[PDB]
Amino acid sequence: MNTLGRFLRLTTFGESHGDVIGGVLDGMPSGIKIDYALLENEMKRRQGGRNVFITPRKEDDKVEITSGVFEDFSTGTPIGFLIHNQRARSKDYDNIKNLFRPSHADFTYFHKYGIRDFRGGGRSSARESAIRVAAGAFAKMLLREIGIVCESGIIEIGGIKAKNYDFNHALKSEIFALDEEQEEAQKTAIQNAIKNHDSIGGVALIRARSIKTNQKLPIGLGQGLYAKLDAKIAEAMMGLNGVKAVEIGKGVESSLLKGSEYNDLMDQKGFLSNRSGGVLGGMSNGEEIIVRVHFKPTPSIFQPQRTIDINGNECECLLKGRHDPCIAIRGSVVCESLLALVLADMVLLNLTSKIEYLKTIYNEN
Amino acid sequence: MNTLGRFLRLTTFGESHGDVIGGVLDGMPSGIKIDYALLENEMKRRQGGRNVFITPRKEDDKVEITSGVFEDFSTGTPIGFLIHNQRARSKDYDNIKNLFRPSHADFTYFHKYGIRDFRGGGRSSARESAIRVAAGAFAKMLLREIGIVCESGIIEIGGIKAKNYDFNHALKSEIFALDEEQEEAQKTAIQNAIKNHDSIGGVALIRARSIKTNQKLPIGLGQGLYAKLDAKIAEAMMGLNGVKAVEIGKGVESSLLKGSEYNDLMDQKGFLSNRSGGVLGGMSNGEEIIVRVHFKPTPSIFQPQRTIDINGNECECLLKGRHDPCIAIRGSVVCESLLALVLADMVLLNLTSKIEYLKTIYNEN
Amino acid sequence: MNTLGRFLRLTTFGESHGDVIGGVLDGMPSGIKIDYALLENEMKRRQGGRNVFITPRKEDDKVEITSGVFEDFSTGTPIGFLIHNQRARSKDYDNIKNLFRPSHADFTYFHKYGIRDFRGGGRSSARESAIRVAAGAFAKMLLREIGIVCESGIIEIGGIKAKNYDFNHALKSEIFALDEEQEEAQKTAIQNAIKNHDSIGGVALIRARSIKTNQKLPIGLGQGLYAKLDAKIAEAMMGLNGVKAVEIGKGVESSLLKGSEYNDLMDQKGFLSNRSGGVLGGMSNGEEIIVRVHFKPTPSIFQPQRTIDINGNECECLLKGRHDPCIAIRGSVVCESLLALVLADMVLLNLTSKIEYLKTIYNEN
Amino acid sequence: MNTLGRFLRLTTFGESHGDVIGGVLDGMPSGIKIDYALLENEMKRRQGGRNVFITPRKEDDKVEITSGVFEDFSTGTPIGFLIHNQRARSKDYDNIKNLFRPSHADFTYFHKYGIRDFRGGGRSSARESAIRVAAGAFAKMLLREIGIVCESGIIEIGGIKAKNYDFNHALKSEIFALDEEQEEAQKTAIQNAIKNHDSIGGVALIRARSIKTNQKLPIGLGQGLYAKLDAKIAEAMMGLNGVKAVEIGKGVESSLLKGSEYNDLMDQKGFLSNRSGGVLGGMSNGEEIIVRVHFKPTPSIFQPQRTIDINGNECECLLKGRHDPCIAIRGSVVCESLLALVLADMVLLNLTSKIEYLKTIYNEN
Repeated sequence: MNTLGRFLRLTTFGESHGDVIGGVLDGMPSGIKIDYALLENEMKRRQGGRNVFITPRKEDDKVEITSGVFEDFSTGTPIGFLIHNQRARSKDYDNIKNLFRPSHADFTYFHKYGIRDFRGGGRSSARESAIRVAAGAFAKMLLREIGIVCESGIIEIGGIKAKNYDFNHALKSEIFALDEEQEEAQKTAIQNAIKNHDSIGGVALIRARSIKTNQKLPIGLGQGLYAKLDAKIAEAMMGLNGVKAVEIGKGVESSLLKGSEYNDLMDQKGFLSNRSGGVLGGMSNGEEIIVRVHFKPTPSIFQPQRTIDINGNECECLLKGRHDPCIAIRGSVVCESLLALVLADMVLLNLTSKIEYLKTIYNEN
Repeated sequence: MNTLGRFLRLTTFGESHGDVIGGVLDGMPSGIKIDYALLENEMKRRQGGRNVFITPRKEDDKVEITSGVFEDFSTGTPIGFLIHNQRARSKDYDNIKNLFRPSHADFTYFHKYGIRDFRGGGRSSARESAIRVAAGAFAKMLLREIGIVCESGIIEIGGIKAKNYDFNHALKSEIFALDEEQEEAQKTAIQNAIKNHDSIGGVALIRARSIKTNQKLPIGLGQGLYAKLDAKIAEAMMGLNGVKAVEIGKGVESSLLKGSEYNDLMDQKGFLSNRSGGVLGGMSNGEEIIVRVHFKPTPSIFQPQRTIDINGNECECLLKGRHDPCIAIRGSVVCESLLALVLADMVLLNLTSKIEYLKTIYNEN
Repeated sequence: MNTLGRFLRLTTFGESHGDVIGGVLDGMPSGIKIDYALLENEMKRRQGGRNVFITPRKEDDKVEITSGVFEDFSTGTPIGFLIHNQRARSKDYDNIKNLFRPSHADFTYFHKYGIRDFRGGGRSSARESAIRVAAGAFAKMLLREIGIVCESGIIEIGGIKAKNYDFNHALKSEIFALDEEQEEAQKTAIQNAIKNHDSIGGVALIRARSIKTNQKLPIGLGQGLYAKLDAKIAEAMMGLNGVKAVEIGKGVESSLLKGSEYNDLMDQKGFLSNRSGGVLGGMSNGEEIIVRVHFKPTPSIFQPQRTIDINGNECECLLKGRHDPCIAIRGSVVCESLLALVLADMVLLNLTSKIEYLKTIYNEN
Repeated sequence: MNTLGRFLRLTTFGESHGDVIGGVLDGMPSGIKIDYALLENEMKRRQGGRNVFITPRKEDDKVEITSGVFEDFSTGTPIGFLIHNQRARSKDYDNIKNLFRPSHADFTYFHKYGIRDFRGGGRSSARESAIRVAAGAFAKMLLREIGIVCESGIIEIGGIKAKNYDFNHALKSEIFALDEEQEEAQKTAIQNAIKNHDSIGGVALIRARSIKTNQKLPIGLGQGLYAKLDAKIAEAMMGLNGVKAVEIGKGVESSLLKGSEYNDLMDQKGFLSNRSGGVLGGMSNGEEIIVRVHFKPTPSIFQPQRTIDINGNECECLLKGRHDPCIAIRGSVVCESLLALVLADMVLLNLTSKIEYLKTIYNEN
């Protein structure tokens, strides 16, 4: 299935090893101004921007809109776009293209489809995330029209956790650290991973809130029993390569609390606490949507690993060259895009909820 | 969205307050022997595992198949079914029902649809689960045809963790406990909850494994990039009311590990470990599929809670009577059913993967 | 696929031989007054609705809503409904029921699924139509809220064509004829079919219009390239058992005209000559939607037909009893319902078209 | 909705006036040899029918497959492709750019989305058709694996009907005529239309048969009640711009037949007639699938036209330069591709019908 979404539908050209990757976002309402700066900044962010960097212009990925946009405004038709990659030599990073790399999709792709076809160069994840972030930028444009914004950051790296969350600081951090007091320890874990030709896991925090200070998000986003908001968020995050767990609000700690401790009480303005993480009964309850995504350590490590080849014979996997020491970093941005796409889809699907919405638009608008 | 699944599609009548609930499971291949005994035992298990019970055919349950079956065999058309309940005279429990009970869906339903309807009977929940468990019975029947079974159990109740898992013991356990040596401590936690008129959270372990002679599940279940197996498992589980977190394999512990510690190695005999939880790159890798579902404590507690009514007036919510002290217990059975439904759907979608499959069914036909 | 529609989704229990049939309509906006009179009147028309009749209470089917309705108003959640039927014990009407009845689906069902079920009593159709008409009444209720109405009638029987159309006259006609000056000849054709134990085809005309006198329908109904309005109308109609062709507006006469003859024009509201049938470029142009549906003559005839049996041997199919001489008649009501369902679906999907729609609903609420 | 298909899913970049249009075909089994020659020839046939009589041009549209193919075999993953076209510098053959030409969805689009988009150039259908024919080739490659082929031709141009159908002859015919005896008269009609700056309607005949000389098609293709084969064929065809009616088998002639005349009787091995057009009960019956598609005369003609602009003001439509005199010609080729796409989709969906299919694929390997 190469399509994400029910009405705001993102479809991808899928896994490829060519110089061009494409995608199409359909369901965008018309009249939304296309924020090229936002789109461009999102693509830059995806490259885990750290210490020092030059104009992402010619330096990296450029998004080419081929349709659905007329004079900087969405037309209401599909927005097709192409992303062009490298084209000037390379380095290394590989091994034996006939063995299964541990913790990689090699084995399962081989058995499901049979046809080998395996090459490095961001293999799959990388490319697809570019499609997701680009699409998410459009979803963010839609969300902004009704005052919603999505943000993210890293709260954990190798078990070293953040105590306080500062999203503004994360944006400027080399590792999107949400807690400046735990950042250095976190950076150190990353350096030790690199030093030891190893990788390390991490945890990303994703949030959706109102731009207008503390004003509630729409209440009721989420559809029926089988397209609930938290369900679609989990589907989207867990679907990200490297993700082994997803939490909404209090998450795993929820199961350790008693009813009197968890239940979120309410007063006239809203809920008094947010253990629900913004989703109650499968629908947004107005409070901030809080999501935690757990990433396993990067699969590729420059270390000998026992595995087997396509013939079933034992061999050594030794992936030379540098590798991302912690995929959770770039991952946070992708999770942020995914939350934006899911949320925008829900904003659109909710329009059919009450008869008054139809009367307003048809008998008057 | 009242439909779950892509091909094996389960659609429900949704939330209701009547004596009859229904659903229809579409996509069952023809020629499957209907195991009424399985269906019946499944409806039993969803209500708990008390050592003292009253023979079936009465009180509750009793699934009425109205279509899709002929002479005890699936026809290949929609298998519609109905489940009745309620007789004459009950108990009580009902003091004002125009307020939003904390941690319940009343608030979001009201805002989304603007219609009060949250009535007695715990609102519903159990209703939908009856539909899911019944439907899961058919999915299980399908899966059995290719040597796949789904199992589940409780590994945690109020923080009391199980050290060793024995699924055969969980079946006869009053609280589906997987570790007999912690079961009493876990039962004590529930008892303390009832005494204090409170509730507690819990964690259920769901698993799928092969009964085939090779001991391996099919390899490659999971579809493309946006319908990955773990993604779909997370979507179904997290969509279960009460669930705030879903884990696959090593789950949340994955983020604390180094690549070298996590990666599952391979040798002549297959995988040496299974931290991936049987899902690699979004597709089953053959190993056992491991899922952990975290439940928040039961919402309904016989204690005073501050909230507001449907109009915004602050008031006291006091829910009289007895309530499920730990929904995780019954929830485990439902998760099991949902894994069966998701796995069965995937088994069907994978039939299109290789051209050789088409040739065998159409040419060797 | 037992579900019809994208947003407004009709799902059925499917073909069955029991005494109960059901379905569920998902996606109804909340706050719509349930028109129990309309629902009941629709079920009457579906049953031929000829002359002399008895109270449909102790005579025919009744629609029992099991969910999605509170205090006679749609709640926004799934509207499940059951239809109970059957009376007395049949006779024979067919000797060895192990053969494929000509023009019936026994042959394909047998090969697709390989299960020899086959149980008389209106077989496939009839039952499904009840569900379709019941669901259509809900769709009509939604369409009325924005001033849209759907109607139909017979314009041809056994080649006997109508020249003038009067939908009021069709409503009280034994054969829903639209031309009173052709009705008698049309009825005479039906009597001859019965006399000769044969059947005849017919052509139904279906139309959607704005309740307001000389007022246009919404302009722009239809979604993208693969969910165009005419495409979905065609899909729904052709899906009715017995339909062999579907026409929109000028239909098949279009292929006989020249541009200078055909080619529609405009002014400042909605095309004059309705040759488009209210659909242009896959979308509604505001004019009346005009659809013609061609029905083949009823398959079941009390005559000796050559055919084979489940084993291949040649045998004689003799269907005793009285059969429906012209399904086009009852089918005209179903097509009317199907147009209601499709148009309502489209009205809902269209709500996502302009960003101003979203702002009006979210920023002004 | 920019996606066609359920399992075999074709998604388009949609309407666009840039130098590139793209699409992606998802759901292709792996192991299918990519027949580049077929794809190229198909794109060639698409052009034929306008300014290409005898020795057709090819100095156009190149197709670039960007994914889902490795070593000339489908990999099982999405097959994304880009179609590069256009040449020369714009000059004449174009009128105003602020009006909705006569019988053009330009009027509907503005009301739906409200954007001054549009620019011209076959409006859009022409481009979408390129995506359809390219995708259709892949579907054909799949169908071939199980011996199925799709063909088409023109049976009628401006009233002049064909009496004998030779699909072989249509291939090398400048107007895809199926009857060489009526061909000259059919060409004259076009000629006259071109000379008078006018246009005429036409009818295309599409069919699918088993490649093996004197062989039956798979029986049972078609899914459930709401995804019947004819219903889906009807949906694809009617969705082509200009199509106003679709016929299956005897089509519109069916409503003029009596059961005893229409009903297809069965012989020792097959049906004695095929008035059903290969579809009985919504499923393939093994006989040839016959489809007739009616096209109105092209909206845009050189002759002076009238209608309305964007603001319902005053504008001219003296469209300079020639225009397509009969869209039915190029339309027949697109319908053929669409039939291939639907049928291939149906071939994949049918693999789920019998439990024996699952056992064969899973337990017999």
